Amino acid sequence: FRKMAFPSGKVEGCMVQVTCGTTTLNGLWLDDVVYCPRHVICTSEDILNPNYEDLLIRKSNHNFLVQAGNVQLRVIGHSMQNCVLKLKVDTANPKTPKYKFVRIQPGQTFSVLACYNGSPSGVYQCAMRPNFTIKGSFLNGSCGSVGFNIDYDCVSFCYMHHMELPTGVHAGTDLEGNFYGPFVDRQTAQAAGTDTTITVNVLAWLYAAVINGDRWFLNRFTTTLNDFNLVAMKYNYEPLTQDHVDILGPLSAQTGIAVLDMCASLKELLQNGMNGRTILGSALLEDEFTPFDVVRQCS
Amino acid sequence: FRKMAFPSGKVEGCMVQVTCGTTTLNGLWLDDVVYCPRHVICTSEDILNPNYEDLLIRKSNHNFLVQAGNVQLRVIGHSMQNCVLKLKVDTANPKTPKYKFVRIQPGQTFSVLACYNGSPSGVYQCAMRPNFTIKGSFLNGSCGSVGFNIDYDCVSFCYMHHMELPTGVHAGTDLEGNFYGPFVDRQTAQAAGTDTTITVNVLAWLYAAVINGDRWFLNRFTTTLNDFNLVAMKYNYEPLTQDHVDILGPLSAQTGIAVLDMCASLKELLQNGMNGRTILGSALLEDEFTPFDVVRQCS
Ligand SMILES: COc1cccc2[nH]c(C(=O)N[C@@H](CC(C)C)C(=O)N[C@@H](C[C@@H]3CCNC3=O)C(=O)COP(=O)(O)O)cc12
Ligand SMILES: COc1cccc2[nH]c(C(=O)N[C@@H](CC(C)C)C(=O)N[C@@H](C[C@@H]3CCNC3=O)C(=O)COP(=O)(O)O)cc12
Repeated sequence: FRKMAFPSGKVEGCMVQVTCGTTTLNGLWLDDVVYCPRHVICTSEDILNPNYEDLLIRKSNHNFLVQAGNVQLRVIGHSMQNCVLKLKVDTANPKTPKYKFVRIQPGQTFSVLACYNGSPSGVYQCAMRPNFTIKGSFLNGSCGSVGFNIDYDCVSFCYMHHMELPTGVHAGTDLEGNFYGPFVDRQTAQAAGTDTTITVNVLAWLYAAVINGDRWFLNRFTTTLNDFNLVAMKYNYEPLTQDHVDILGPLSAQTGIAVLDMCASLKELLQNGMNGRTILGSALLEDEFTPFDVVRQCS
Repeated sequence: FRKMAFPSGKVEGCMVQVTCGTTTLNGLWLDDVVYCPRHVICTSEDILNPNYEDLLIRKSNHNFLVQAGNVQLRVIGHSMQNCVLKLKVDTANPKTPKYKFVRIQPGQTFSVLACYNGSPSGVYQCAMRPNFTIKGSFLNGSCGSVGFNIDYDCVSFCYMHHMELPTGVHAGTDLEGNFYGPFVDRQTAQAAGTDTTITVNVLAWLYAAVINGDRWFLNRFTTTLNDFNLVAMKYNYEPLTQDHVDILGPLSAQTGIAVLDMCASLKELLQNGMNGRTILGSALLEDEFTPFDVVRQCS
């Protein structure tokens, strides 16, 4: 049981390279539109406090150079939706999969296709933390890389990458240009709210540990939902809802461990620690696996 | 720092399914040849102790159903190479990338595209252990899934999946059909050799830490290679090779820390312990990042 990303071929066929002036980043080419972060129009001066509608009315179609591999697409239009620039081109991408723009909830996961200069570099799995950051791996030139899920040949795009906080975590927008969290596309050191642990995902990952024949953390005891949430909130874990309990049903049915039983296990793990032992190789409680993540891998 | 797979699109376009009787597994379609595990020709009463040579003589080209999606590709030739079947087909795969077949060393990492009935399911990075096993995530129907590295648009295929040992780790061959490690393609419980820690990768991980300003573990001593290797084996660490010293070159030059000085630093860490202090946020030493992996995620 490992962190597993969706195959990235369908998104790879859409990554292009967008240049305005002296700056370059990645864009997403679907049908005849290219989507990219709008601060690609900005200069070193502008970046500190950009008045984007002002900067954009002064740009022309010919100020944008879009490259798909070695061929250049001609831009025939440009508009701005929140933080994303939409560049119309005179060519439809034949590799455009069935797709949808969606806004992810905190706790949900997606695959990130890291790109540099319109070339895909790597793929890995991330979760939207409760404080609307993600713990990614991105360098200079990765802006415009997207996050996505795949559901029966439909690619749901949910993330476009914009910045790296001083603490080394990452921030970005949905494909409608709206940031996840309180961040802004201006060149400033920004801080996020206090992060908390995704409780439903820790539980799913304990269930995963048992599906793979590991059980040392189990115990005989049980807890009520409310009493687990009291201890949980004490340790900066998100609350567990009855919806979460329902979602975990399959995992409980498969292993024969009721949810509130597994909660009693996690409570004791929080109150006492791991005592040097490890779960699925990890020395810390993992919270970047959704219950759907677990079932899809184990079956 | 994240475990990061290569983008999987060039390999996705090469995945097909190969059916003999009622057993279906995955195959790899490059130019006009399909590669797959030979035990696809086995019946459930044959897998215990197959006579592959005798089994193959009774097979004809029309006993083999090769499908890209639900589209059939006609088999026009067949032959066996160690444990892989090679099926010549009547169509050259137009999505064939520039490619190589290569045999990796323990410690090297690679990306696995987990496939079922010729359809990609997921992608993740594995390291080849010193006992020639990989810590995979595979279900029934996964045999013939391949592992690969991509360097400058050329795909180097290094693994084809065959087996899950009773301990839950996995085993397979290179693309010429030679098993990694002492295993055989028969339906029997086989045991891996005792595993050890991949020393070259731990050192890579120490260089990563230094690059990020975490360097308390650096010391004023050096060692000879042989002296380090003798000590390393007493701690269940792999001995260093001359090639290992060579692939630490870039990290050594970038940090100004000589390889044998970093060995002396690691050697003190083995004799004395971490004393509660951490490295890159952790109390255990990571051994599944290669020196190329570190260079990739730092630059
Ligand atoms: C003084 O201000 C600061 C103080 C302290 C911390 C700070 N952090 C940022 C920031 O992150 N700024 C965004 C651009 C703003 C305008 C939204 C950025 O730099 N994004 C990168 C991806 C980043 C690059 C490194 N790792 C990534 O993930 C692009 O890809 C585009 O820029 P490039 O063309 O590649 O250089 C500003 C800042
Ligand atoms: C009774 O003997 C045993 C005792 C104890 C442990 C044992 N383990 C194996 C084994 O692994 N046997 C190979 C068959 C070959 C080696 C002849 C196999 O089962 N390979 C799977 C991949 C596996 C499936 C689950 N997770 C994977 O990685 C395929 O994909 C092909 O088989 P399928 O037709 O797809 O089911 C036999 C065995």
